[PDB]
Amino acid sequence: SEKLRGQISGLKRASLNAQDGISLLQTAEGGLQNIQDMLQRMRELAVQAG
Amino acid sequence: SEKLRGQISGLKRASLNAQDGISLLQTAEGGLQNIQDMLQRMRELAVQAG
Repeated sequence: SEKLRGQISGLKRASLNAQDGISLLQTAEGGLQNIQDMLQRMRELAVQAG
Repeated sequence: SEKLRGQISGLKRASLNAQDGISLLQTAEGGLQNIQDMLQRMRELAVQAG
């Protein structure tokens, strides 16, 4: 019984830590998408001049 | 008759002594249960950090 109860508590904790991890990657993805947006405008502006 | 009465008195004394002994073990068991209860919250808060 004690072994099972301890395992269950650990499983809750890891389960919460999963989403705790995922949020950071989502934020980084958003920032990189903004940078990607700017780069293509700079490229088109580059090909215009010439 | 003397031997039998002496033995009967001894039997009554032992009968009381048994329960007198059992109470102490019950108390110790309760205390150990409380300690075991605390240690599991310690384990859960341990897996929290990390």
